Amino acid sequence: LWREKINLLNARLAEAQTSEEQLQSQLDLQKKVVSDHMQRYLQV
Amino acid sequence: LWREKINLLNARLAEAQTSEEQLQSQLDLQKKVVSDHMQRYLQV
Repeated sequence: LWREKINLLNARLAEAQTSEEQLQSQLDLQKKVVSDHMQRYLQV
Repeated sequence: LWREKINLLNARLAEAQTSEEQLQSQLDLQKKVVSDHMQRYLQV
């Protein structure tokens, strides 16, 4: 029963980690967009 | 013994939060460097 629980928790953990990675990529891209708007605010 | 455990884990939890906040402060310091270079670009 502990091994089946381990497998289920592994599945949940993998889902969480994939969400983490995708959110990380999105956060970095939004930082880049922030820099672009930042230079725009500079020019205007 | 569980009360002692609770006290030690309260002590440890504060330390982890402090390390988290220190890394957050480093992130904010990087953004502050960004803001200083910003303020340079405006002048020039």
